[PDB]
Amino acid sequence: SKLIFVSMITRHGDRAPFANIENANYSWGTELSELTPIGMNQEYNLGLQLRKRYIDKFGLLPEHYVDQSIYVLSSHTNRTVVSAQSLLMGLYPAGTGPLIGDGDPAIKDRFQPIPIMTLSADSRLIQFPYEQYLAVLKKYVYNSPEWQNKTKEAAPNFAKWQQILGNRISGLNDVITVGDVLIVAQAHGKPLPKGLSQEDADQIIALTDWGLAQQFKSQKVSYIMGGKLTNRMIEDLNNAVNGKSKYKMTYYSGHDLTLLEVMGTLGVPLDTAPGYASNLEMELYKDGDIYTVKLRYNGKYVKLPIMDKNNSCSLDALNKYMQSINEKF
Amino acid sequence: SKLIFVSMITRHGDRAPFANIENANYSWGTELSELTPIGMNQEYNLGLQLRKRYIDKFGLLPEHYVDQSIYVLSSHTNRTVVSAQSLLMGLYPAGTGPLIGDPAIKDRFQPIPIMTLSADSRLIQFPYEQYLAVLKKYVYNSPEWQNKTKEAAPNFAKWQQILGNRISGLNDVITVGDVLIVAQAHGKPLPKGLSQEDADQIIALTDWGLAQQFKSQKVSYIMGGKLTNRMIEDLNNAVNGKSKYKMTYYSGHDLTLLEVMGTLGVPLDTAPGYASNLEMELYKDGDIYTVKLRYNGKYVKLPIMDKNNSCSLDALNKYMQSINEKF
Repeated sequence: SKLIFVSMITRHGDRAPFANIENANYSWGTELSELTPIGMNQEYNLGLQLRKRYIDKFGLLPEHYVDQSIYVLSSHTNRTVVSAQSLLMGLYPAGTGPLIGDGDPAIKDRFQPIPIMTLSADSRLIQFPYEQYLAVLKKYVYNSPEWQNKTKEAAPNFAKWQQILGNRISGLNDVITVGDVLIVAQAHGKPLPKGLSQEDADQIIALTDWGLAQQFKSQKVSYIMGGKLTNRMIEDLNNAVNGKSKYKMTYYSGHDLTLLEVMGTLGVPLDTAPGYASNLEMELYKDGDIYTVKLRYNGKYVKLPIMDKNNSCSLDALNKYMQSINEKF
Repeated sequence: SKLIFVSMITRHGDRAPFANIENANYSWGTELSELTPIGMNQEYNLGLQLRKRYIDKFGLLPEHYVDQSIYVLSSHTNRTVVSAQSLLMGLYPAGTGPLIGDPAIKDRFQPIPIMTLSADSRLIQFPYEQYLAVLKKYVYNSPEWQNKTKEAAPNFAKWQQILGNRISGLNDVITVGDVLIVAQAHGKPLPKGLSQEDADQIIALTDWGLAQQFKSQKVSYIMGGKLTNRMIEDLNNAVNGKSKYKMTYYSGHDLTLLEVMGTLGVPLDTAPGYASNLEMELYKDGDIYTVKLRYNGKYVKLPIMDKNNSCSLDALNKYMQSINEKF
């Protein structure tokens, strides 16, 4: 068997929070919501790892970029576009870019340009618009027994966390909000807010990770948000077989929700929220007339309920599996 | 006075033609329609020139990229996106990118976000069928076009037999002309039986044709009114505090430059070469704001501008309002 195609999703890297803790004086080194230099580095390193895998090991892709060999699509945010740019700067690094004349660089240090298209901000393909996302949560998640139960467990801490942080804390949604700020603060080596113990910080962060993952343990919620992208990735695999497409890779640059919704849709919901620069790949293999698929998440293969001992299944089986999911929803 | 804001449009660089000459065996070193390495270099060099101007000379922009200081928007093609990427690699080159004091990315590349319009957007490039519909309606039956067609018509039979490609009007001449322009830029031989004089002639008609399309302010406004308004609004937003950008940059095509210049009532006399560019510059001196218009390295005099190719922002707004009202 030989690898003949890959479809990939990433979450973007470390980024300055939109929210902030009122009773703290955190600054972020960039504008709110922007990818930080740390975030750029995370994605670049992922690019290097992908080069070692899909170029060096599998030889699916060549060492120098072939035009029209990779299709890249991003959500309409600076952080996802810059994350894709940064990753591609790892996959095809300085030194490998095009030459003109007598082996002179087209661009200083032989950077390799690779086009990235962006969805509109209104697109629901890669990230659900915030208002539509919350609408789904209010309808399907916030009133679920699981969410209600966890809320009751955590509720005794809300008053104190609010008095400490300043920020309103009146439910798990608010905990998730401050949780992102504490995650980035910790990543950047900032002190804890005055009066916030490390144990309390840990608990807030754990609830944040629990909450984001819990949202997508419903296959319904997942399909609502991710059925479209999941179908599209599988169609990409098919287009590689039926000759309709000549790409060796499609790459969707997105968010934690993007990974969560696709995994949730395929009936293999993540147990923990995706950290920065998390990624998943659908790999397609060919052996004569036999085509098989494998599914990789954060460096490990994932077993779909239709897969065999070796975490593989025919493309035909994957298509039938998706068809029924579509029929179900 | 001090420069406080700039809005810029570019045409992309050298790219492999979509069409080809049937009786020739040209290959392009990339897939059809893709930016070539030559094209990347053209845009990169433009970036370097822009750094010398707006960073080194005017100091509008700093030497290391400030997030949210530049807004970049491109048409939905590989060649326009890659052209913007390449230009920005000149404006903020290897060595200036962020640190974590170690490089965030090998050789300190500086990532700068580029958004893309949808393929059906009419802002930067009119979709092909809509563009041709405009031409069929307003251009192809114009006396200028008819007359030029009659002058060139005696050559159609010959050019068709030589090239293989259908040649039955100026539209077909423009098509093969694109191919001959790229062929010559890449040092390829002329098709067998095509004289240099004939090639020059085909290319001259091509440049004439593209420019002629936009000497109508109406055709220009139809295709370019939206973007022209948007650029002027960008300038106003720099003054009214609505926007914190120091520059907006629209990555486009020859048509994009042609339509904006045509809308402003200063239509180009010749078609934009690869990597051509236009900038609206905004200056502040106390409470006085003024604007200048730069195309391919030279200032352009709007009919409302003074001896120094400048006018108040207020005047530019009034001038555009009237154009809007006119159409």
